[PDB]
Amino acid sequence: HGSMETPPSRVYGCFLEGPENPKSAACKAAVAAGGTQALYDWNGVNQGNANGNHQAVVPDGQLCGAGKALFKGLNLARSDWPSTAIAPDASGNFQFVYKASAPHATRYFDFYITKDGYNPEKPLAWSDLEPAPFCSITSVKLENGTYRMNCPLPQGKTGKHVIYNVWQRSDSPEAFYACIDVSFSG
Ligand SMILES: [Cl-]
Repeated sequence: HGSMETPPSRVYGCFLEGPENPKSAACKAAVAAGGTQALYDWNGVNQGNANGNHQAVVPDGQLCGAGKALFKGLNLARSDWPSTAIAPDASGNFQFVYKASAPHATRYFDFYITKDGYNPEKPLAWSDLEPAPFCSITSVKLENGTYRMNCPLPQGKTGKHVIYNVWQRSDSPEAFYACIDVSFSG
């Protein structure tokens, strides 16, 4: 269990607004569509039997909710999901921070990115992501309840995008999924 905290993932950002009084238009709409229970369970956007095959278990149009009815409100095809403007530091990497509320032996954290031109009014599909991840982390250390992971960012990517993070356990077939709304500078 967990989700991305740096930058905040889509589900965790809405939880942090306060499920009883969402502020952003998108988080209000998510609560209207699927209830507060999705936000209370922000750390549980999983598929139990992924086993490294995520397209088997996460349908197109439902990536951010991982194909789960509980999380359908995360799938709204809106341009206003709150985003974080990101850039690498002077090392050339960006430091992701994952809040690991139930730490587990890890096979990988994979990071996918939306294709150039992706229109957020289109429901998010796997084919809207480049087929190969831009960053694949196979070794993580638990530090203060988190994984701090250094990734290069996708080169030449501009504007508002979705990073789709996949955490595959190595001790279980279960995986966790975090859409992360970001923007890249020119
Ligand atoms: Cl720096």
